[PDB]
Amino acid sequence: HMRHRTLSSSPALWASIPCPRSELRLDLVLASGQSFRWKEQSPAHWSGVLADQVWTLTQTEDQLYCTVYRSQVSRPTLEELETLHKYFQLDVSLAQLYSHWASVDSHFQRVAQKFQGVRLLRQDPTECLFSFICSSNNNIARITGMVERLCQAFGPRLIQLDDVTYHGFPNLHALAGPEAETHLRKLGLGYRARYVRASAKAILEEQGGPAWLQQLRVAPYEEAHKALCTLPGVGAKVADCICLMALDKPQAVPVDVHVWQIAHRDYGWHPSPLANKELGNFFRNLWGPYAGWAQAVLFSADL
Ligand SMILES: CC1(C)CC(NC(=O)c2csc3cncn23)C1
Ligand code: NI
Repeated sequence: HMRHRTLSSSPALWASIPCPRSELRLDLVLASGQSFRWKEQSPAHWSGVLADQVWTLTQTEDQLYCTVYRSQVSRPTLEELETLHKYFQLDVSLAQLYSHWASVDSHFQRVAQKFQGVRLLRQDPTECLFSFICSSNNNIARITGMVERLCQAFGPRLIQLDDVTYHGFPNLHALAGPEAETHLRKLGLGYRARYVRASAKAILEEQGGPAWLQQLRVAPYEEAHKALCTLPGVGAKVADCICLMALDKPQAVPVDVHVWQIAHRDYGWHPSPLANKELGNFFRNLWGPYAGWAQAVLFSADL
């Protein structure tokens, strides 16, 4: 009986954040393989869960409109609005980064002209870690399915809008239980079910809980990366995604075969674990300390 809001349907329940579409394009960020929890439930309107709350987001050329579902219905609070400002990292100027990258990279300049407003979300470490464990040998639509079924089966029910039931991301204890792997295989995760259960268990038992991920957020990149790579199902590529996307390491550059292809084809680059590391160093040396943000532009431009 509760329905997803549109800007038309519910004018009184939207706040706005001044946001040029050069600083953020929702449609190039929210289903571009960073977060797997946003869906365009009606045209130009993106709905998904942030913490214990559902949001719907839409934008004009100059304004980002948001509405939150929790309580009697009301507009987002200043605090809730600050959460969203932090999630999109809107303190950082994307126009200024784009021009700094273009100054040393003509390929980026060409490719970025049509793909403005591609920025990096600042994601919850737990959600990001388990989402990217599920991302091995996978595509966006299937990862999206696995994450949603995982949240339904293990996370707290938040609300229903139209036919969509929203759940919070599970805690580690929920993912670490004795039937968790078997249940996750029923939900279609395959071998990734093992890594989910075992990484939840590892963080709880060997690292002291989720405070450990917050510690990695403040630790230096190389230390964070090394620490993540001790987890089941987390190798260099996945660790770099998490570094970039959840641990505030903007220089982290995830290297897979697709980045090799681009580097070789579009940059003329020529040199395994060692060469993958060398390629990440190449892009840091070229673009600087926000190299992973630059790569996100190219990734989201290639989609
Ligand atoms: C396995 C996937 C479909 C999900 C993964 N996402 C990315 O690799 C990515 C999104 S933005 C960025 C910057 N560097 C890597 N990425 C591909
Ligand atoms: Ni060649």
